[PDB]
Amino acid sequence: ANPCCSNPCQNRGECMSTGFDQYKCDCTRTGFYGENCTTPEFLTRIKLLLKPTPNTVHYILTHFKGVWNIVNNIPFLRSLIMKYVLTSRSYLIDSPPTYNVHYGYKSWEAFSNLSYYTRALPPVADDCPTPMGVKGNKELPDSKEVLEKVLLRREFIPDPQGSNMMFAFFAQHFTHQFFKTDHKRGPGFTRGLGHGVDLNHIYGETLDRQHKLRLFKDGKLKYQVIGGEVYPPTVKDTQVEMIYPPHIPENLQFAVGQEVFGLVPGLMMYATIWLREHNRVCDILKQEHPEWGDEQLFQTSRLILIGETIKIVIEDYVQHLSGYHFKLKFDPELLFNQQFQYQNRIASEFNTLYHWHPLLPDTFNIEDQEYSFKQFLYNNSILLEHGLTQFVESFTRQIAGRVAGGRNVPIAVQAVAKASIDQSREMKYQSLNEYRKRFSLKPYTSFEELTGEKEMAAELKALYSDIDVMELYPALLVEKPRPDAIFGETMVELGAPFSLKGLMGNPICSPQYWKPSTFGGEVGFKIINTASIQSLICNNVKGCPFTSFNVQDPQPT
Amino acid sequence: ANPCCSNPCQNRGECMSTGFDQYKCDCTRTGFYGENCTTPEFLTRIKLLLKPTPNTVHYILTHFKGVWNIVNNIPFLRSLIMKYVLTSRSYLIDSPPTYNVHYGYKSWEAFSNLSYYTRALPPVADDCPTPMGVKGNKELPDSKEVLEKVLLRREFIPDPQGSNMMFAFFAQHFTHQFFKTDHKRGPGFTRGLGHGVDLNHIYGETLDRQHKLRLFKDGKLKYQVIGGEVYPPTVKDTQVEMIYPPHIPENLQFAVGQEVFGLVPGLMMYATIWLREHNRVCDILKQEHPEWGDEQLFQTSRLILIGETIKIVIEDYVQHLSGYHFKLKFDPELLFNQQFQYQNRIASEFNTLYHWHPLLPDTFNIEDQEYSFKQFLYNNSILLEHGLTQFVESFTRQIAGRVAGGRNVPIAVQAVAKASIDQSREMKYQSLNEYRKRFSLKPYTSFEELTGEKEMAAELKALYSDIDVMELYPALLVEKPRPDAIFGETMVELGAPFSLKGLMGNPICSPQYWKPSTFGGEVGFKIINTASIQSLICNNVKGCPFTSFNVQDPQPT
Ligand code: HEM
Ligand code: HEM
Ligand SMILES: *[C@@H]1O[C@H](CO)[C@@H](O[C@@H]2O[C@H](CO)[C@@H](O[C@@H]3O[C@H](CO)[C@@H](O)[C@H](O)[C@H]3NC(C)=O)[C@H](O)[C@H]2NC(C)=O)[C@H](O)[C@H]1NC(C)=O
Ligand SMILES: *[C@@H]1O[C@H](CO)[C@@H](O[C@@H]2O[C@H](CO)[C@@H](O[C@@H]3O[C@H](CO)[C@@H](O)[C@H](O)[C@H]3NC(C)=O)[C@H](O)[C@H]2NC(C)=O)[C@H](O)[C@H]1NC(C)=O
Ligand SMILES: CCCCCCNC(=O)Oc1cccc(-c2ccc([C@H](C)C(=O)O)cc2F)c1
Ligand SMILES: CCCCCCNC(=O)Oc1cccc(-c2ccc([C@H](C)C(=O)O)cc2F)c1
Ligand SMILES: CCCCCCCCO[C@@H]1O[C@H](CO)[C@@H](O)[C@H](O)[C@H]1O
Ligand SMILES: CCCCCCCCO[C@@H]1O[C@H](CO)[C@@H](O)[C@H](O)[C@H]1O
Ligand SMILES: CCCCCCCCO[C@@H]1O[C@H](CO)[C@@H](O)[C@H](O)[C@H]1O
Ligand SMILES: CCCCCCCCO[C@@H]1O[C@H](CO)[C@@H](O)[C@H](O)[C@H]1O
Ligand SMILES: *[C@@H]1O[C@H](CO)[C@@H](O)[C@H](O)[C@H]1NC(C)=O
Ligand SMILES: *[C@@H]1O[C@H](CO)[C@@H](O)[C@H](O)[C@H]1NC(C)=O
Ligand SMILES: *[C@@H]1O[C@H](CO)[C@@H](O)[C@H](O)[C@H]1NC(C)=O
Ligand SMILES: *[C@@H]1O[C@H](CO)[C@@H](O)[C@H](O)[C@H]1NC(C)=O
Repeated sequence: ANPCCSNPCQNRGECMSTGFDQYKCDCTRTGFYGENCTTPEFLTRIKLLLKPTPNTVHYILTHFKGVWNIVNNIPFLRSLIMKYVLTSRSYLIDSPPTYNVHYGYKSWEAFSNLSYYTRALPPVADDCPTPMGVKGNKELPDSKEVLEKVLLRREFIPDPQGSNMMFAFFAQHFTHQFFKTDHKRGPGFTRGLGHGVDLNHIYGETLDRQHKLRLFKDGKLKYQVIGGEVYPPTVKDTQVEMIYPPHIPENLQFAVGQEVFGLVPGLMMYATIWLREHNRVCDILKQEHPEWGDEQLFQTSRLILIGETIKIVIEDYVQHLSGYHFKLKFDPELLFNQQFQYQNRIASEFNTLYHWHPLLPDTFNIEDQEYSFKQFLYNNSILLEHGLTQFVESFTRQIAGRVAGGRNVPIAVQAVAKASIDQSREMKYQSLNEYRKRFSLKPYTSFEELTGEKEMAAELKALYSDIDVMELYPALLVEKPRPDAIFGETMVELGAPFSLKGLMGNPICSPQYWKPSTFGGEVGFKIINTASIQSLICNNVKGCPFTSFNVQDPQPT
Repeated sequence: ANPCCSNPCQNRGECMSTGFDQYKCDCTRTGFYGENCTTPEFLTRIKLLLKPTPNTVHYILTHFKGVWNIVNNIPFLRSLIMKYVLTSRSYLIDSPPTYNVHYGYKSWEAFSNLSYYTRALPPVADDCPTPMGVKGNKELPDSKEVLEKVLLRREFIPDPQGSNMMFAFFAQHFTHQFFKTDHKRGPGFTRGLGHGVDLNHIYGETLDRQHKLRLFKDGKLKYQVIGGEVYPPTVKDTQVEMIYPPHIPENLQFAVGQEVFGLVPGLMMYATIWLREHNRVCDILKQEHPEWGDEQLFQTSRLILIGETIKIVIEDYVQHLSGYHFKLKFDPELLFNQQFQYQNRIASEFNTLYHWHPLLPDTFNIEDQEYSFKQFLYNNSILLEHGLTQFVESFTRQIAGRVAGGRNVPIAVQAVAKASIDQSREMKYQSLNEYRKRFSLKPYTSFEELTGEKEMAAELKALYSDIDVMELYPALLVEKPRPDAIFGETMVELGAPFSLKGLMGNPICSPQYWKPSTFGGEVGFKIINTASIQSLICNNVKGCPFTSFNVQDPQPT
């Protein structure tokens, strides 16, 4: 019924009904005009003929290694390119945020209510004739059929880029501070009201939980030492709520910032490393500032650990998954002469695309054990039996699974994958091709073009009939990968804007925060600017073991 | 003990202790270097020799009327000047925000906890030898003595600029949506978590209160009609909490967005006008959009009323109090090619400086009655007896009191003025002269320079001894006024940055919001861009009475 159901407006123009059977497009600042915003302005058709495709740019960034080696050693050149990456990627994100699961038009409720995930594309209106708007059938294909035909793992497919379990569990640990769905309200809602990198997964979402986790001596978090090594405190000693099944011994009920981190030992490994790092930084600050009290030591260490996190995420984590020869840079100063909003709201679609469960292996291999999912889940005694050193040695050399390319969701978490499809529909997501247009990509014109193969393409065509009705989440996991890559085009071109905006939109990146005194002086500032995944593991894990996000990297002798 | 107690760092450099008896200043991006950040960079001393004083600029803006008449009719010139006003005023405000009453250093707690008012200058540390830091006595002068000697009204002093009760009650109504101190927590805390112009004073701070105030037909707010005219609903009909003394008849217990608006009929007059305006806009939108439901009509009318408010505040309200011949402009488009953060956090000092109780008259005169404070307070039957038309006619011609110039706080609210001094001390405010330096003003070198007279100056010198120990709040009210003006220098030069930043920092001013479709099309957009205090009263008060913020303005025949 809604005349905007067909999504007639292009190029980020906005649709508005103007009667029961009529619409108008608002083409303001789109670069286009005309009824559906498709006639380019003169300056726009020039930029269009000059702009290279994402696959062209990706080819360039992943070849000519010798030229990038030159560029990487010319600081002004490296800065210039990183600046463009930041600004061109951030422009794709609405900031201040706009739509959410209940509001397909801008409203004060959608702007001000922080309990919602925001939305990059508005939901399909309730009174539309079909799920995607006007295209398709009265119903989308059975989600269990989609799952089983093109999503479920047969044989484990490894990641050609070499991503390991250090990478997989870093992904899970990092993202779980800002993907925290509020299930009491629904899939369109979040419990992470900080909407970004605030490290609430280490410190607690609320003040009360934080104070239970703190020692109130020297800025430190509470801890215990077992077999000479430092671990989180227990729930019995702190009274912090954690999710643990009934049979776990009290001594194994570790209490950390995020209540669900007892779920797997891989999460608890990173929780332990960052706990140790917080207390390490406290001791360094206390040496510089014998005059400081506990509160300032705590707050300043937290700011430093936020900086470390963003530094590592950009220069090690995103660096690895990008596959680029260009050396990415964490440098807030790059945006001080640019237009940029230091704020962020977590988008629902960002959460959806980050469901990388194909990363998970068939078994978790530590030392000479091959733990099944049943044995690994909620078993912190595995963590104590082997210790972190052994964990790092094993996870560094265990390959993760490929995310794009299809048929690699492990059957142990199939219910989560089915839920991803279902809840996506529940939240009235627009189609894959609408999302592609939203992020300046060419719509796919067939399923074979989407997957780059024949067999899954044929399954999908039988289930969906029209490529314009294909859904976002299953498309991301069956998409044709880039050459020898873990992801396809749609994953990179949607994820990068959310990512970079999320990272640089943090207040510590703003001019009034980004200065030595914020972090306790040059010593604290330097901890941020020299941080790396290797130095994080080196400083806080016994023996300073070698690590990396890539199984292919040789350990030196 | 804290080596930063003397506030050694100048020019917005930040002080940090580096041991028990040593400090370092961080001069990053200040324009200065050296130990206390006082050696200007080459580009800085040039700008310094060229910059005109605030009193010089104010003279220019309030003379040469004939030249401004020319400038005002050259749109590109008017735009150019208004743009500079916005950017140069906004630069004075830390955004993202920094300090608060508990944090004299940057911290994630001060950034993320929206229950605090933010702070333009950090609090004096707890372990400082004196209240102001190092200067002064062990104690500040008795606040009751300060109050009685230089603050309390003897004879009513009228405002030379002609501000009337329409102006006074607009000030109280408008500001009370973002000055809402949380007394359960303390003077450094707020209940207005929107931190700006969200119109929570009409719609309610929470979703629950909002839904009790809504009709859920046509986007409208609940209402009743008495003697042919529209008034807010009752608490009995809505169950909305309001503050009312025990004896008020249920039929006179009007329920509006802000719970304290039953306090005076002047507040309830504006609450009634804006209630009528919301429902007026609903009917206009429903005519354009017969296909829209109640929720979209409600949300869109709210966005339109936010725009109207900012438009009126800038072009009528601030225009009047400024005294400028230059015609101020509400135009978000002026900032689209500038660096600007679309966000705002309400500062404690902004709240403090806006305590304009000298505005209040000795009696409130409506028709031929002269109501005392005792008779006026909580008496909504005064509102019904006379009606809004009569209220507008009387308040338009009743002069408000002068704010600067001293001795004009009415004795009916002296306890509020004493509390302002006390709570200011409680919140460990730095001195007047520190605040002046913070906003690029020359410190006063004597009390006579501050007041521009001899008698109050001598009282203050006996109470305070040193001008460097003079406090911010009493200084604002005794300060030498500009010629024939309601305020002194410190009030304008502190208030304008908070104001303009607060107004333009609203998300409806951002590029993705500021477009016709956000407001239901060109008809809704036009309601914002042609709004004025006269058209607000004309459209919603019976007979369309003449109004203005100035008693001096002639009504046409
Ligand atoms: C270690 C094994 C893992 C298991 C058993 C697991 C299982 C689950 C389950 C059951 C959920 C849904 C829980 C709920 O109802 O809220 C979930 C959510 C999620 N998982 Fe996994 N997961 C694992 C690892 C990972 C990894 C490696 C990633 C990659 C980033 C990941 C990303 C996510 C995301 C983004 C969510 C959504 C979280 C939210 O919205 O709150 N998980 N996982
Ligand atoms: C109509 C007569 C007025 C009365 C009886 C009055 C009385 C009061 C009182 C008693 C308070 C403190 C209440 C509390 O404990 O929170 C207060 C606060 C305040 N008043 Fe007035 N006032 C009046 C008008 C005005 C006017 C014209 C202004 C000018 C803007 C104004 C500005 C303020 C401000 C800014 C506050 C602080 C509010 C807060 O922090 O929550 N008031 N007023
Ligand atoms: C952000 O948006 C959320 C979604 O609209 C709001 O959550 C809704 O709050 C309603 C009350 O404010 C809840 O309804 C109430 O439920 C209780 C118990 O179930 C009843 O006693 C109430 O009568 C009932 N009222 C109504 C009108 O339904 C909703 O259940 C709840 N919705 C969801 C999906 O959780 C948030 O409150 C809002 N947050 C903020 C900060 O405004
Ligand atoms: C923003 O900052 C506020 C000031 O720090 C926080 O308010 C404080 O919350 C404490 C609990 O989180 C309150 O203390 C508790 O009071 C109750 C009852 O009085 C006791 O049961 C608790 O044991 C006690 N705990 C402690 C550690 O004191 C403080 O009274 C309260 N302070 C003030 C001034 O109100 C806000 O919680 C915080 N808001 C957010 C969103 O984090
Ligand atoms: C709220 C903070 C969120 C930050 C999440 C960081 N991103 C992340 O962890 O995973 C993701 C998820 C999806 C895409 C990306 C990503 C891929 C490529 C690039 C290169 C540099 C490019 O721009 O071309 C940048 C990216 F960011 C990262
Ligand atoms: C959160 C939103 C707050 C907005 C409050 C609006 N300001 C207000 O109502 O009162 C105030 C309070 C104090 C000063 C001013 C003010 C004075 C002069 C000027 C001119 C234009 C100049 O720049 O030179 C601008 C101003 F803003 C307004
Ligand atoms: C080749 C020199 C480095 C260029 C870095 C570009 C990084 C990402 O640039 C991206 O390119 C895409 C396709 O052009 C666009 O769709 C995105 O808007 C743009 O951000
Ligand atoms: C002149 C600058 C170098 C251009 C490099 C060739 C353009 C990129 O070649 C790319 O190859 C990919 C292989 O999977 C294809 O998927 C893309 O469609 C294609 O654009
Ligand atoms: C005279 C032409 C119009 C100029 C408008 C200036 C409006 C306010 O400009 C103010 O001037 C003050 C003194 O120079 C400075 O201290 C403030 O930073 C600046 O914002
Ligand atoms: C050359 C441009 C015109 C300059 C106008 C004269 C400078 C402003 O003259 C001002 O007069 C005020 C009167 O109260 C004084 O308080 C100020 O100190 C003074 O600067
Ligand atoms: C706009 O889109 C509609 C279908 O949604 C189409 O019928 C019409 O031709 C388009 N208008 C123009 C000018 O292309
Ligand atoms: C947990 O791991 C230990 C070995 O560390 C093993 O003995 C035990 O059976 C495991 N528990 C479960 C429930 O798998
Ligand atoms: C810095 O200020 C201190 C007093 O706080 C003063 O003693 C010192 O001389 C100043 N330093 C310089 C270089 O002016
Ligand atoms: C309220 O006003 C009415 C006149 O409108 C008057 O009769 C009454 O006495 C007033 N009440 C108080 C408590 O002053």
